[PDB]
Amino acid sequence: TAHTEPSWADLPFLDFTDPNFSWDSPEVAEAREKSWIARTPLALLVLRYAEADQLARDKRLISGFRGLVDMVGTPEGPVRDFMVDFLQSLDGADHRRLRGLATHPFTPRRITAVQPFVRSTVEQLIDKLPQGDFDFVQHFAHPLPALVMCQLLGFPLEDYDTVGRLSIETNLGLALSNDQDILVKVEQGLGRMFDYLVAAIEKRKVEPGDDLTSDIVRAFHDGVLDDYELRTLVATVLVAGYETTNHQLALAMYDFAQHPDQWMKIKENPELAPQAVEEVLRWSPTLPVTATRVAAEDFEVNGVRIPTGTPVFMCAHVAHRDPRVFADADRFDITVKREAPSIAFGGGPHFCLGTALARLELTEAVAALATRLDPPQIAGEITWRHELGVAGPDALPLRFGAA
Ligand code: HEM
Repeated sequence: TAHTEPSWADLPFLDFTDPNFSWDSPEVAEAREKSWIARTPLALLVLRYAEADQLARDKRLISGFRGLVDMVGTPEGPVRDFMVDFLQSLDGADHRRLRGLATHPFTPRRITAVQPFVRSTVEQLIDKLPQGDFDFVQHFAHPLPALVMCQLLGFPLEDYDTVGRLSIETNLGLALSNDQDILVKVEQGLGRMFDYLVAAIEKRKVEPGDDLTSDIVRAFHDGVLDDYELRTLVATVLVAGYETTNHQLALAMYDFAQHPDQWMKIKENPELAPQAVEEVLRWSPTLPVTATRVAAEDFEVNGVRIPTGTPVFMCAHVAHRDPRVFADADRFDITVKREAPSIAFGGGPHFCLGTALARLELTEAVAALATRLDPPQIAGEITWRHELGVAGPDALPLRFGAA
């Protein structure tokens, strides 16, 4: 009988954990043309838009995070605890219960309500921008999502830098490991983050506000979740809301620095902003791989059998360059009215909780920056994030206008 899965015989191979690998290489394009799904050593990789969108919702595929933790063999400890218990690792009743307590402030209706704050914050950040060369992350891409999360979670607004610094230094992008050197840094960062969070939580336990930390504390007083679930959930929302938005904002500037004519088009027509943001999400999603799933049962799709326990990764970046769906897919173009959205936010039960908030922050940022400033220009060497997950500039030296 068969030595390998018969339906896997023709699947193109890709190794995204290879120093020379690029999502935009011709070999990746060839793979997507040959097959809707590629084989990697440890996981199947979905490359075409239709299947990536559909399978992220497929109930036969649950969260693969716990599978990955066992795959990398993280030892028993605080880092493993967080990685196996946090929202993205859960499914069924536990997931819907915990996600449910964090949903309210992120619903489209409630995002409308925070819009005035976002616009005012963007305006203020632009008012005090430096006038020569400067780090865009330091002066805009970091402050904006840090302040927004502080506002939503009930943290003092002057704590925005500390909160941002705390999120970065958890090094959660490096947590999928069994190396002790890395795991020391991750644990130390998580501990310091929990120090701030527990202090905020204990304060809301006695004097609650209308913020999300206060909301979750009330659920804790109603016995819906325990103390550990409480702090883990707050930590989850904070980290997931900060780094992604930060890097995506920095990628937006990078995209327009490479294509400044399109910046002038938004200045000419501010109405282009939402479409422009969606193009940034299509062209350069901060999470090239969005949904990390695992087969919960044996099933078949397009004649390819996916047995129980198969890790399945949704490759948003490659799916965004699918010419079956997007016209002139490998060209950055904000002017094209597109039928299909980006799938930068994944899908299914785990679909990004702050999707509407993310689009708001990006749209408000882009619209105001383009209306008030000249096109961005790269002003020095960029420091890129070299990790699995969040991608984009950690530091972006630039100037708005040649003079
Ligand atoms: C401040 C705004 C944001 C907030 C509050 C937020 C929050 C969250 C949370 C709590 C989760 C876990 C959901 C779950 O497991 O049930 C999540 C997942 C996710 N987020 Fe975000 N996020 C934000 C911005 C972004 C941005 C800018 C991107 C990239 C474009 C992004 C991409 C994703 C993806 C791809 C997932 C996984 C979805 C899946 O597995 O199907 N998020 N987010």
